[PDB]
Amino acid sequence: QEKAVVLDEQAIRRALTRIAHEIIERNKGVDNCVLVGIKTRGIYLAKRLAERIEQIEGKPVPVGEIDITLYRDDLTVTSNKEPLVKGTDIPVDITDKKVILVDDVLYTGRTVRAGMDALMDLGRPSQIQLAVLVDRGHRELPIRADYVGKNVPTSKSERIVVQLSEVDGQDRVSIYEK
Ligand code: NA
Repeated sequence: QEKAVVLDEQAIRRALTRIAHEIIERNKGVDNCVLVGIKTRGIYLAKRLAERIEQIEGKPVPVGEIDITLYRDDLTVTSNKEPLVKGTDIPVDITDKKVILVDDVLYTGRTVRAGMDALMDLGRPSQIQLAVLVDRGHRELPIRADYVGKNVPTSKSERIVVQLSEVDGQDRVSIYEK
């Protein structure tokens, strides 16, 4: 191989179920919670989390979306990417609510920073928490996940690839060199 599998299909499901239980334990229930996915894959994970939480607790948790594209300022291969928020769609008011941002992979933190800015443009949440499927390290901003599916040690020359059915017809997270 040129890649290694760091979360297989069963492990992604197990991670999400653990995250769902952790959100319930931390918030003592889900009363005023709202899940907001970052980018297409984060939006799909948020919907999966909302489905699990509904199975556990029998209350529906609303799910919204923040659409973001990351750009480099140059022609090089820097992880230092600058986010642009392209759109939002959250179906409920977030003021005085507990918003849980959902990110597929936490790396630099720069996408999560943009997500937080976008939320504050829309309302005044009492809290913003962060759930991530993979934390690969190498923060460039002082950002930490509240809920982590799997910690995956990485170097900056490695890339994480996330496949989910809804987007690839398969669920898998892999790591490659280069
Ligand atoms: Na993504």
